[PDB]
Amino acid sequence: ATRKLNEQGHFGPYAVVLSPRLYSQLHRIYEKTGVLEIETIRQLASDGVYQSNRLRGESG
Amino acid sequence: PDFLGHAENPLREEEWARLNETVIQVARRSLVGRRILDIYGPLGAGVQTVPYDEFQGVSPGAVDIVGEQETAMVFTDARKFKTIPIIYKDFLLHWRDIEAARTHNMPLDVSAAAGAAALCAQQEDELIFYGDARLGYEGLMTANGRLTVPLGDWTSPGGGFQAIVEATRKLNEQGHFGPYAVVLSPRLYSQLHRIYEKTGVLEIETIRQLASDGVYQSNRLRGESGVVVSTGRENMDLAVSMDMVAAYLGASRMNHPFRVLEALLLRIKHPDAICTL
Amino acid sequence: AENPLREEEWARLNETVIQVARRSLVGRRILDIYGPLGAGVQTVPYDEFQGVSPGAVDIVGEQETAMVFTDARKFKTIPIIYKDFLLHWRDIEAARTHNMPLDVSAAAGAAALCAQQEDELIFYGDARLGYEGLMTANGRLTVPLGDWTSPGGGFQAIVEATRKLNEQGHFGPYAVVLSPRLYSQLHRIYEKTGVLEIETIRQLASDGVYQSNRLRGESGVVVSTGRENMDLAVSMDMVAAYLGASRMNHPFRVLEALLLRIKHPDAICTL
Repeated sequence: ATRKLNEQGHFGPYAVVLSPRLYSQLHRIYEKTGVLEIETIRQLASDGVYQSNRLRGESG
Repeated sequence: PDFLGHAENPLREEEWARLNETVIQVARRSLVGRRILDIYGPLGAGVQTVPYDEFQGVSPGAVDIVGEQETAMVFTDARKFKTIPIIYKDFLLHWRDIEAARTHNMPLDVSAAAGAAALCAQQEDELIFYGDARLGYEGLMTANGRLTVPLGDWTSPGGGFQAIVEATRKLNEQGHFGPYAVVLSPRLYSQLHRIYEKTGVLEIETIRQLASDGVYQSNRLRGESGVVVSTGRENMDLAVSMDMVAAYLGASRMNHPFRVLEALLLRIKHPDAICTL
Repeated sequence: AENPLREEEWARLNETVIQVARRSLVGRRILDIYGPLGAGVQTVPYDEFQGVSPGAVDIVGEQETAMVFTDARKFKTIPIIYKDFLLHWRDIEAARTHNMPLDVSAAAGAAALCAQQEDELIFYGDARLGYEGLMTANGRLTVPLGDWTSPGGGFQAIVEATRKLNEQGHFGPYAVVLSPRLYSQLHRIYEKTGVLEIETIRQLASDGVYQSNRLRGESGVVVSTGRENMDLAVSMDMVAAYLGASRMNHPFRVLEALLLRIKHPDAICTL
């Protein structure tokens, strides 16, 4: 998604909104070493990764 | 010209302060109900009755260019007020112990105070989580419209997540979603607290991220059950008339028995935000 | 037949005893004490337990349920624990003129022995005299601490101990005391991701996980740190006193007067 934004010449500090199912289940803590997968996504986004229960099941 | 008699309060000021501090702190330690819920502020001793609003409403808001929806949400027939009970225990303190704590060995012992207040809070949490038919009250695991969902999948390495997932799905089906909070029985909670789910870390971390208001433990619940609720107001409440406090009943044979008071009543203003086994 | 030391040396001796005490006492970091009652008292009141009275009457007005009180009133005698050492008059004179350390190694040894005896007393009552031992108490809620030396080890036992405490309606901020063998070997750093197993146990307990080399090889306990559950009646804190000169050599004795009164023996788990 970030490379598709950048290809379109539209970048910056991104933000992410995920459905609660994923935003909970995404805590697959083991990426490889010690850091939460959601934490590394947040490092990639740099303006938070929020959840909103109003979204559908598998969307973000 | 001494301790004997049926006089008023025997305890001095600082002793009263220590008694009150002990009951308050052991209450704060032992209360799990008053964390998942939220309380209508202390009304006072006098207030014996509080309103008990009717039931659910499937009426949502609406947005139009010019406000004409009329957004009705009206109670229909009555209001069926209810009354606030009381819960208490005993403080059988010896007179010789009080006498010793004046001119002699003086660590005034109030262990019975902490024990009695712990029992009182346990009974109160039993009240919230289970109504008693004698007073005709409603309990979270015995209300009407609990939106039941089977569990039938624990004792497996990872057969606990999908139960709360299904509970959340059913709770959102009624158009009632928000910050969920879960309360579980002791053995169920410990079993949930087991080793990695084979897809990350301990299951309770994922469950706590999914709930967003914590997973709590209650010994007072039955063996193999638990609930998930919507923590906001406009859905549930805990009307408090007066918080835990120790008061002097009377004079026993020669001792002094006390009693700890607190008047609480749960109000399920919206019995849609309850889910169980 | 006199009084040997002046203020400075007395203060140094007392400070050394206090330092070795506060270093070696493990019990004082898990139990809170009943205020120092003075040397006068020798007896204290005792527990209240199995007060099975729901008190959950929950009726407008009030019912007449049973009040909670001591199950059977009785008393216990506060022991005295002491260690004796010796000093030489020539040593004092030398420390007064030639050099000025005033060697107090004997005092440190005495304080260490006294503290070890005290901790053994707390973790094991004296069977001959007859007291209550944390690993020999009645109503101990034993839980099998076995099947360790495994990836998922002490966690599976601590969670079971906590659920047994909570089932008994007795919870709060727990504390854990483990034998040194385990408290070292428990550092099986890999739970799954990055956090010490002892660190996650400490997160579960929330009032420390201490070790005490006085325990046996494969034993450990978990308790509820609050008062009104466990207590430590103190009559006087560890202090050094003078036994009177004999043959010009000055003896000395370090004293402590402690007794634990387990009010609510429901906060116990063992092997």
